[PDB]
Amino acid sequence: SGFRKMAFPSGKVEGCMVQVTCGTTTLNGLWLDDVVYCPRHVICTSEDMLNPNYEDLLIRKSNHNFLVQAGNVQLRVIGHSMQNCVLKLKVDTANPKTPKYKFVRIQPGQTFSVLACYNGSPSGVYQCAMRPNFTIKGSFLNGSCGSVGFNIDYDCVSFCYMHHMELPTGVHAGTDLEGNFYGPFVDRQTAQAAGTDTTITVNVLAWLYAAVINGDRWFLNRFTTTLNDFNLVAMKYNYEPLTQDHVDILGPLSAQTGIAVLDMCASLKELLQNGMNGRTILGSALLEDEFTPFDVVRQCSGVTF
Amino acid sequence: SGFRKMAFPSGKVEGCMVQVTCGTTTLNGLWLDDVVYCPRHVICTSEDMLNPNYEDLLIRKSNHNFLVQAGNVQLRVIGHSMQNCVLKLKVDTANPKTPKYKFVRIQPGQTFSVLACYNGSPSGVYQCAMRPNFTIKGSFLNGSCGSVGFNIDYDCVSFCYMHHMELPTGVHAGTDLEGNFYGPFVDRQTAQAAGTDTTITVNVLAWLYAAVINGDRWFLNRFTTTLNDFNLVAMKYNYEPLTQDHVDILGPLSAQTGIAVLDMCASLKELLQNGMNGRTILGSALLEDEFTPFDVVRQCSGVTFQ
Ligand SMILES: *[C@@H](CC(=O)OCC)[C@H](C[C@@H]1CCNC1=O)NC(=O)[C@H](CC(C)C)NC(=O)[C@@H](NC(=O)OCc1ccccc1)[C@@H](C)OC(C)(C)C
Ligand SMILES: *[C@@H](CC(=O)OCC)[C@H](C[C@@H]1CCNC1=O)NC(=O)[C@H](CC(C)C)NC(=O)[C@@H](NC(=O)OCc1ccccc1)[C@@H](C)OC(C)(C)C
Repeated sequence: SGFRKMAFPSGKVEGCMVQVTCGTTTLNGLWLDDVVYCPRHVICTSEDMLNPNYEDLLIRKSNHNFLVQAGNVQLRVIGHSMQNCVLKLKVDTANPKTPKYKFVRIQPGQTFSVLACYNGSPSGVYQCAMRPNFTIKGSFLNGSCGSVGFNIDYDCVSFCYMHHMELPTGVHAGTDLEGNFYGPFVDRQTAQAAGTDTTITVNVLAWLYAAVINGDRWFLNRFTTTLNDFNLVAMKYNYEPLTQDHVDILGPLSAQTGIAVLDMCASLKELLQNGMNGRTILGSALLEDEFTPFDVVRQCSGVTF
Repeated sequence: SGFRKMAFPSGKVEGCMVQVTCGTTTLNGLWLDDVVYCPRHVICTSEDMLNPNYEDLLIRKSNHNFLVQAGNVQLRVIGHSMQNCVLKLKVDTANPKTPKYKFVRIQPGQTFSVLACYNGSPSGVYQCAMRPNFTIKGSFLNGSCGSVGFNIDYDCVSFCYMHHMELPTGVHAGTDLEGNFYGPFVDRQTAQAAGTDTTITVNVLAWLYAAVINGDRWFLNRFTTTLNDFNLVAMKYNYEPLTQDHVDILGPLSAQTGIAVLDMCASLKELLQNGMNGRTILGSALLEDEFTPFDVVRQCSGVTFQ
């Protein structure tokens, strides 16, 4: 038993991180097959990050203006191009450690593991969720751009995030590995802000199922609710609306526990209206919303990779 | 900016996980050079769970009673010995993925990453503190024993924990890699309970410093405290006493923020008296105590957001 915020094992992604240098700017790159992917703002000096013209900046660059370091082995760049906000560097050597992988674009509410890297060297791993406002509450300092987020669907690494920037409230924004931003952001240093966020209701409910599975049942009640009357209370507390597809996804957890989805909704409604009353759930004083239903199942059944 | 519970990258440890089987029992083992380390209760049967005599169980085994699988390759066991609560299986092949490593015994309050493993394969990685009562708040199921805890310093892996058991409140207990349990626990299924646990005060202070580094000062106040008066109040909230050594290890964080340690102690006293009143600190509505001063320095910026 026990329930922790748990990242995927990172070994397969560790073997893909490299250091990419253009001029005085150095950040991280992802080395897969014979291409290195990194944020396109690597071709910026500090003096053109306000309104960079990326087409023009790259037009003046040649393959030899890019230094890619994998360990203490340099990888010759033999071609370069942009795809959206990602720079793609073709190198002379296919990564022998390339895992089975795909690029996926995730939706708000979905979680992923982040391998935070500096100078091409992995420094730590943690879980994030893509917020409904398309930011993530990460932990990133200068030099972390190019760090990647990922999930493992047994043996296949699904890359879903590359890190680009930090916003004033200290939350983080980036792209998929095809260079498309999550959220209404741009890769320059003009004023931008995260929108108002909401709580991921289906994840809260999955976390309550995780709570039941771990022996905490004090928040369960014998009341019932319809889907509509719960959504009426939820939005009052700034919760994402609960859909039938959300109810359906919670099916396996409802089956394992014997607590119907609407009955867990009635418990969440009471938790929202009355609070925890000095009690805690799974060590938290807040209702946690960064576990997906599959996150709960993977952890509580000991799924491996 | 930001502040997260952060594990060490698990690849160097993933390369050492193997599966150990003795009879009907399978668990995880740690393969370093030509030795595999696993919990000794792999040799127990259903009749040996309350009062096993491990010496008498182990003398009845040959090398070939132990099957060690690394991937889909069986390693041949060529020697075995018992050291406290761990078994050491000598194998005929050195692990080519062995990192630089050390075995260390950690002190209460220190943290480490756990690689949860089943059948020799990794499931996930998470961060844990050794509680003052010598338990950890992990996530472990049947089959997880032999999973190891570790810290990584400049590509040297310091192994500090091997998992052995769960207690009835849901917390976990285990040994160092020399097989000596943390705390008063034994590898028997006789009734056992963790002692009354306490909050790791120096870690809570480190975390408040993290909050200030990341730009939040709302919880500070104009007061200070003596060390003795702080310890008298904080013990009433089941907080571990703060020592001068703890005050000293907080020196770097104090100097980066301009907040004397005893002044942060005054802030903690008031937070305990008042609670949060609907606010959070670094995203949490309770006082977090599983980040060491070292963890904060590792993860936070070297420049305070003033
Ligand atoms: C990664 C780049 C890198 O690693 O290069 C190393 C040489 C960083 C990651 C940031 C730095 C601090 N924490 C992070 O996660 N990326 C950047 O610095 C971004 C470069 C741009 C060219 C994309 N810049 C920012 O993240 C910037 N945010 C920003 O400008 O957003 C717009 C804005 C909003 C309000 C006011 C002005 C601008 C950061 C650095 O600026 C702050 C003030 C928002 C933190
Ligand atoms: C690893 C080996 C394994 O799976 O073997 C299965 C037969 C597990 C890890 C546990 C399983 C559940 N979560 C974990 O972390 N270790 C064990 O199963 C232990 C084997 C013993 C030979 C050491 N047993 C326990 O962990 C046991 N705890 C226990 O007996 O504590 C003593 C006790 C205290 C009060 C009352 C009775 C016993 C667990 C499995 O038993 C429960 C009922 C306490 C959970």
